[PDB]
This record gives sequence, structure tokens and C-alpha cells, in this order.
Amino acid sequence: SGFRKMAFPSGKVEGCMVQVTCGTTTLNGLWLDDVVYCPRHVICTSEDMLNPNYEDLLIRKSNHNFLVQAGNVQLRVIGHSMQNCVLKLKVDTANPKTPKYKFVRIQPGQTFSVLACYNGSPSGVYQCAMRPNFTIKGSFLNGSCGSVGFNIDDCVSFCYMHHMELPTGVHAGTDLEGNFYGPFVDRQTAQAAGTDTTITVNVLAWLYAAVINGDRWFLNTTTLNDFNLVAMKYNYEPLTQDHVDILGPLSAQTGIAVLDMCASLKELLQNGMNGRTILGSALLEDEFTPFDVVRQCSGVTFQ
Amino acid sequence: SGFRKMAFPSGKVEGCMVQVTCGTTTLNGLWLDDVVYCPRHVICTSMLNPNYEDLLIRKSNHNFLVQAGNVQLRVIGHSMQNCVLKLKVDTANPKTPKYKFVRIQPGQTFSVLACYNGSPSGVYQAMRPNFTIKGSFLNGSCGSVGFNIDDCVSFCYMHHMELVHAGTDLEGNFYGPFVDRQTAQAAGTDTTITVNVLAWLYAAVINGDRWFLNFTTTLNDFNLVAMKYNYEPLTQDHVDILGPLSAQTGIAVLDMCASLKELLQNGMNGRTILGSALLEDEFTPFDVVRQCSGVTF
Ligand SMILES: *C(=O)c1ncc(Br)cc1OCc1ccc(C)c([N+](=O)[O-])c1
Ligand SMILES: *C(=O)c1ncc(Br)cc1OCc1ccc(C)c([N+](=O)[O-])c1
Repeated sequence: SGFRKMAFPSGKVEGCMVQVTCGTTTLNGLWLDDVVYCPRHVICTSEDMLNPNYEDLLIRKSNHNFLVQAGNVQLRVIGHSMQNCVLKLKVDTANPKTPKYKFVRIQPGQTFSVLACYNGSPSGVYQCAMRPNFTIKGSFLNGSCGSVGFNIDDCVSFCYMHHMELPTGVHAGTDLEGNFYGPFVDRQTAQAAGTDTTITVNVLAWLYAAVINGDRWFLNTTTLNDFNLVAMKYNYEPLTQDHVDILGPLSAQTGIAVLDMCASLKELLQNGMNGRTILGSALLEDEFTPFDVVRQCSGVTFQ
Repeated sequence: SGFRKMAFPSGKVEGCMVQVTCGTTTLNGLWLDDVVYCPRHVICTSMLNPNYEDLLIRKSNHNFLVQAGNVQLRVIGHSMQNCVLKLKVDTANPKTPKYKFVRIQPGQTFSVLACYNGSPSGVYQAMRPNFTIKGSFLNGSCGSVGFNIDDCVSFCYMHHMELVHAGTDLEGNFYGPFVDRQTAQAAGTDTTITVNVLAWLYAAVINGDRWFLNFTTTLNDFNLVAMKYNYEPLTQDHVDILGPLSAQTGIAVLDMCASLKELLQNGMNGRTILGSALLEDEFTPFDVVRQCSGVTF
């Protein structure tokens, strides 16, 4: 019993963290096979971050300006290229600890674990959602750049690399091909993350988790259009039939129809929680996918 | 920027998890050097009232199947220490980290690697004042362990029972009044970890949330209110442990107690602090500094 924000076991990713140094700039890199991946702004000086011309900046750089550390052993860089916003440093040594892995670009509302890292060494692990506005709400300090986000299915699916801490304390970065999530660019100018919304299908998954664990008081019908008319008023993501189908297997195991749970949530939005808690939270939680809930509640393991 | 309930990196512990079977029962064990550690109720059948030394007498070494991955370990000795079984095996675990066994104190925090059938499921981050923990354990998780890291793993917890959750240190000594038998058992009234909530408010101020800043008070004055609200009383040791946070934020500990007293007596008014609509007590002062200063391992 119980329900917690659970992160994936992080061992397979710990063995892939390295420390990447270019000039005086030092951040984290990801060492898979004979390639190291890090944010391309590792080549930026103090003044260069304000308006970098990365192509011109990287032309001023040869292989020997890139110093890669893995624990103690230096790696020889024998090739460098830029792919979108990530630098790729080919090294002469395949990582012996390379897990089976894939590169993945997730969708708003999906979750993953971040291994927060400084100087190439793991500091901590926690779970995150890709917000609808393509930011993430995490714990990133200067130096955390290059930490990665991942899911595990024995195969590690890397989905996020950390690139930047914005004003308002929001966080942004790229997939592992270097394509930013959201409108952001790797330039130190003020950058607007637009209006966020609440991940509706996730809140519903979490109410199911609440029922599975004996937390039932909010159980109490409505329609998809009626619910969408309420949800839009409270800045909730609209609920599509696809989302109802993703909640199917929770509906089965819990014996509560998707539409009935929407009725319960509609009531919760219009009246708040009156000081009650759900799963020990005083707010409605939207960073659990339906997959997350079934995973935790059916004890899925990895190796 | 930002603040998250953050677990330790779990790699060194992952390498130590094995599956332990005795009869029909299978749960998790911890494999360090040539010794496997697991809850002694692995030997219990369908436990309403077990006599452990009598039940363990009917067991020989070959009655315990220990599997690390696809590899079967050979069991060459077995002994009971308090409520954990210690299975001696013929092979030292190659992946043994530098480690210690420690008994944490109520209010201290740690990470749990939830495990089933010897394989890692997930990691999350307090030992309640009433010696329970509020976790996520399904049937089969028993044997999963709690730990802090310093390159040294401080093993502090082993999971034994879903009542809420309860278990032992790594010498098999239960935290709290519990015993490993399937009778209904009462934990004490649970109370809020006052020094931790304060640490958390310091972290709030560090990240820009200051709306609750307000007045001052006295340790006895505050303690009188903490008592009313089921808070653990604040001692000078607590105040001293919050010292370094007081320096960074420039808010005196006793000034922070006054705001907390206001929050206790006024509620939160529908506002939030670090994204939570409740007061949060599962961050130690150590945790706040580790996260806010990026300590690594
Ligand atoms: C990011 O965490 C980071 N780590 C280490 C270094 Br040396 C530099 C880092 O980023 C600095 C930074 C600051 C602001 C902005 C907007 C960016 N960026 O252009 O993305 C980078
Ligand atoms: C605990 O999680 C567990 N895992 C696997 C098995 Br085969 C058995 C397990 O514990 C069952 C159990 C149930 C209730 C009680 C009170 C105890 N206990 O005596 O501690 C154990």
C-alpha cells in the first residue's frame, strides 16, 4: 500500500555520467558507446552566452579543447560535432558500462526521472513531468546542466538533457538529439514560458491511485463536454477519448467508469478540498501518468 | 532553483539486492561481503503467532535458495540476529560498496529502494516520531532497504511489515514497538517533525517564497503552541542544527518560529509554499543544505 512520487532506479545512468570541460566552462556529459553528449553552451564564455553564434564559436574549437573526465580517467576526444543544441564528442573508448538504451522525445504530460548531477557525479534522483508548456519543475543548480532525464522499460530511454534555469525558477532543456522542448533557445535572454495548464488525464490517474489505496471520500455523473467545459474554466487540459482509453485498465481494476471519475473531479474543482487530503496531498496532483500508477500499484520491476 | 523530495543515487544499493526463497515464501535480501540479510519471516508459512527459533530449527542451509540475477548462491551457514536472518554464502559480493549499518533517529530521513523478487522497482525519500514510515510497499517488498550515502552506504532500514509501514535496522532490531507477527498492532500518535518544517521554511525563503515571513517568540512560547498542534518540541540542539540556515537567509531561528506559529494558528489561507498546500516535515536541515548547495557522491 501507499503511493509516492517514485523515481526509476538510477544505477544504469550513474555509470554514464562524465565531466565535460571546454575552456573554463565545466558541466555534465552522458557517455554512451564512444560518444559523449552535453549541452553545446559548454563552449560559451562569460560574454558569449548573451548572444552566441555557436557555429562560429565551435569553429574556434579543436578536439584538444574538450577535456572529458570519467571518475579519474581522462578520455581522448578524437572528433566533435554539433547536432541542434547538443555537442557530440567522439572519444576513443566505448563506455564499458553502456546500458541498452534508446533516445526518445516525450510528449507533454509524460513523466521521467532526472538524475541531478554536478561535476559529472550523481547528487540525487527525483521524478518529473514535462509540463504542457514544455518546462519542468525540478531542482537544478548552476552546474546541473547536462544532467539527463530517463525512463527504464532493462532498456534506458533517455528523453531529456538539462540546459538552462530560467527566471521564475522554471527549467528547460532538450531531447538527446538537441532539439529543445518548447520555444526556448540556449541564449541568456529573458524567455517566456507561456501559460501552463494542469494535466487532466494525470489527475484522473492519481484519483484512481487514491481509490486503489483506500482514499475514497471524493467518490460521489457528468459528460465529456460538460467536464471539458468545467476543465477549461480551471485551466485543465481538455480530456480526449484517447485519454479515456488510457484510463481503461485503471477503470477495470478499480471498477469505476472513466466518466464517473470525471464527475468526481468536476465536483472537486468547483468546491476545493475543504481541508481534506487525498493521498496526503492538499492539492490535486498531475505528475502521475496512468502508466505510473499501474507500475507502482502492481510492483513492476527492472533489471 | 526549485525544491524536490530527492532520493540518493541508488546504484551502489542496486548491486546488493538478491532474491531469497524458503519454502513458498520469496522476498528480498541484502548481499554484502559473503552474508545475505533478509527478514526472518521468510521462514514463516501461512505467522499468526510464530515461534521463530523452533521454526528455524526445521531449516537447513539447502532450504534457502539465494539468487543474485541468474546466479544461484550456495548457502553454507544461517543464523538469526534479532528479527533478520543472516545467510552465509560461499561467494563475497563483488559489488560490495564501502558500507555501515546504523540506527537512525526519529525525524532523520533516508531513501528506500523498493524491490520485488530481488529486482529494483523504484527509489524515493522520514522515520516518523512514532517509528513508522509512510512509504509505498506492496506484498513482496519485504527485504527492501533504506539507506543514506556519504562513497559509503549507511544502511539504516529493512522493510518487514505493512500494518502504514514498519521494519528494522540491519541488526534486526525493530524501530518502534512492533514485532513480526500478524496481529493488529498500534503505532503511537504520530507527530510533526518541527525542526524539519523549519528547515523547509528556510528552503522556501532560499527559493523566493517569503510571503509567510512575519513578530518573534520564545522557545517556551513556541513550544506551547507546538504542543497544541501535535508538533515535536523544539530544543536548543534543534536550534543549533538550524544555525547554518539562519546565516544564509539572515532570519533568526526564533523569528522563523514566530512565522511557523502564525501559520499554525492561522492556517495557510489557500496559498502554497514550495508548491505544497501543507507544512512539510520530511526534509532535515542536512537535506536542505545538500539540495540547495549541490553536494554529490
Ligand atoms: C546550467 O546549469 C549550467 N551549468 C554549468 C554552466 Br558552466 C553553465 C550553465 O548554464 C549557464 C546558463 C545560464 C543561463 C542560460 C540562459 C543558459 N543557457 O543559455 O542556456 C546557460
Ligand atoms: C512483506 O512485504 C512480505 N513480503 C513477502 C512475503 Br512472502 C511476505 C511478506 O510479509 C507478509 C507479512 C504480512 C503481515 C505481517 C504482519 C508480516 N509480518 O509478520 O511482519 C508479514
